Amino acid sequence: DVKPFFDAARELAGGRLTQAQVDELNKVVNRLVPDDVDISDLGVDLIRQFEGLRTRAYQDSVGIWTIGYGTIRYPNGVAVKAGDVCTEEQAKSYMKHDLQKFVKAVNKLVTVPLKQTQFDALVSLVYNIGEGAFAGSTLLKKLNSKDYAGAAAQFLVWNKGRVKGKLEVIPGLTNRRKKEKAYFEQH
Amino acid sequence: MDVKPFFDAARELAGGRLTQAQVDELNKVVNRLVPDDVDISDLGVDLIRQFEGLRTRAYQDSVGIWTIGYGTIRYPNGVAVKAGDVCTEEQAKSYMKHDLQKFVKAVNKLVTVPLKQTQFDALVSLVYNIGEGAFAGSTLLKKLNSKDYAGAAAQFLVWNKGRVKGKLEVIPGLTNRRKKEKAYFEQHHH
Amino acid sequence: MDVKPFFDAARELAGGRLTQAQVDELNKVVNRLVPDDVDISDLGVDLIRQFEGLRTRAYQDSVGIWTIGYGTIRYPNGVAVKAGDVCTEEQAKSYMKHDLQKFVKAVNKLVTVPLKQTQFDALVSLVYNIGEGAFAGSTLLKKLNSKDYAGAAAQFLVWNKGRVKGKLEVIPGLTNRRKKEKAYFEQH
Amino acid sequence: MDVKPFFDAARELAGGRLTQAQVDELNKVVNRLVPDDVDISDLGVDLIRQFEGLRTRAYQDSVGIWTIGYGTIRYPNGVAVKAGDVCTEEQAKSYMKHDLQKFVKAVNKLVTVPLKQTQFDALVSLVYNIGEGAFAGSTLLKKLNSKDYAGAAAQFLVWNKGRVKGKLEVIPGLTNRRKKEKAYFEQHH
Repeated sequence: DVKPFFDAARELAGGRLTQAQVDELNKVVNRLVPDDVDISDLGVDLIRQFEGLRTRAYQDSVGIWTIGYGTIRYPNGVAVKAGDVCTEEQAKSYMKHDLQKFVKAVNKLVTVPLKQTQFDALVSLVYNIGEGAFAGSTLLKKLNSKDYAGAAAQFLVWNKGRVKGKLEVIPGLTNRRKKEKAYFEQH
Repeated sequence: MDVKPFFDAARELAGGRLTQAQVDELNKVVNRLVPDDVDISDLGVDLIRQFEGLRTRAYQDSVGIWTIGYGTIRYPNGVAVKAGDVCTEEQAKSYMKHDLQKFVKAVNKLVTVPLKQTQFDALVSLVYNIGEGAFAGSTLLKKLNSKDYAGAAAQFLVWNKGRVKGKLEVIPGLTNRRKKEKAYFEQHHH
Repeated sequence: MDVKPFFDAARELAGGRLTQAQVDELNKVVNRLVPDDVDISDLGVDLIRQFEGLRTRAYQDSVGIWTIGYGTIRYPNGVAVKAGDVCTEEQAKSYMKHDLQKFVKAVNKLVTVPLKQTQFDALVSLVYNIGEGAFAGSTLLKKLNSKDYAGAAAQFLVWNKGRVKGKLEVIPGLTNRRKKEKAYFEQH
Repeated sequence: MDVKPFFDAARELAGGRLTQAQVDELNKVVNRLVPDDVDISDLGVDLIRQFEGLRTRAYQDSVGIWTIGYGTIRYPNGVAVKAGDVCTEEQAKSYMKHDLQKFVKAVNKLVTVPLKQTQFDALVSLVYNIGEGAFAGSTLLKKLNSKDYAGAAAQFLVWNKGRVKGKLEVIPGLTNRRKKEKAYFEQHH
């Protein structure tokens, strides 16, 4: 029931809403679901499958204590330390919390509307390439246009990573972008 | 105004609370809902009218153009003042308010910082007296859009010259006009 | 208007996030930084004066009360009008502007939706003529406070009646007045 | 706290300046925006530590709950203490400091007058022992928020009772603890 919201908005606007203002309100109503637009548990499943589950805390390559699916700090802010243990279900919940920076980034940077499956796939990509890369990205140019084609094709462009100091195609990244692109394309 | 009912309604849609991003989104739409352009007030028309002679019968000004009221040449419906026309004071106020819309539009476009109504009215009075090009090139507008409101106020007083024969000079009464407009502009209350 | 720099600065002061109570506090203070000011316009006063006679010396109205100007029975200083009083038209207009302040307040209070200045003007005229009590209970006001501005405009014309020997009937002139007020309410 | 961007943003909204009344209402919002934020000091933790023995091996308390350190039953990461757990004195201090964070928050939220660090530390020691609810409804807090510091100090001494055979009775151990907390609260120089 958006009638109270629309009436409260009429007050702010002077009594009536223009057609453009109705369109801007309608965009806001989509963001007013409880806790805002978030990655779904299926989107978390999409992401976890590309990583290893560790039930015991361990030190990553740069020395940082890590648990679960790459978690270094628990939802309450406390750092993972030696001797920590987690279940699969805890590891999923920790990863969901670690994705919140990237959920927020997709919501902010994407100005056109999105289906939940498009959103989940975009969170997977941005988790893996970073906020800055996504923000500066030709993909975000084409997507902010309701072009769910040049954006979905731009997934496959992000299959490079560093080997011996240069970028080269990483087979695992090629597979992951194909799965993400297929997710973003679901009906 | 307080947007409380807007946020209350949004809060209930969002399950009892708003996240920081939801608050930011609501603030963007508030910006786009709240009307942003403004008109000169009747107290602003009085500020300008004060210094003008009122004519209730149409007359020819120095270049032959039929005029009525407080310098009106064309009515709101676009019809030129003609010989034999008559007006009341109330009509003359209404005609000059329409005459002023040129300068209301210019102050709205050219000023990029928020204005109180009293500030807006005093600027329209100045622009009416000096015109859009002088205003737009002014140090007044530069200091104002830089949020130096008090610096902008002081610049009212430099616009006290008018043409006499082939030159400009400080006019008897123009300093006093600018002073009154500066005082209006710097009102702290009501 | 633009509240984003205010909320950005408030968020950073609060430690990087705002609670629900803090958001509501910020909204409350913005309304004190930019408060709404609503008064009858000069044309709205004219709209009402249209219908009244100017009296430059006090007379008794139909119920015996001494009146002067455009219907003034108490001066801005609180003194009641009395026999022998005289006034200029400028004084009369000043008294009448003060007379309408009570109704500027009442329209602002009973109406909970925004109003264009022309809408506000026409409503003060109506409420001055019919009184707050009739206004409060009116179908007009319920539609208006529902943001049904078109519906409220058409309700003007039902207020063309008054009391003769103890019940309602149409008063000559009130139909024309309500028609003029409706037009006024509906300008663009 | 740097309130200048907030005032400057408020000035902008208001047409370039603030009236005296607007400054006064903006200052009230600032009070609501800035957290009281005091933390217990290391010396305050020592005050609370001293009432308990350090236990380096997990043990079951008097109601069966596995416990370690200075009365810790749940680690900072949220994991319950379990049988076989061991800790160092430094870890046990850490767990205590996390255990106190709920009560640090409560003292900050409930006290609305300025507090010396030593005053704050002693209040956290009391509230940890008596709980947030008892402190919230106390005469101590009402005298304290009235700027009656000396009266609040005296109110420490009335919190020396605990349950004995189902009713409240004075417990000398609590009397001695309240005396030390009051002495700590009244420090200066």
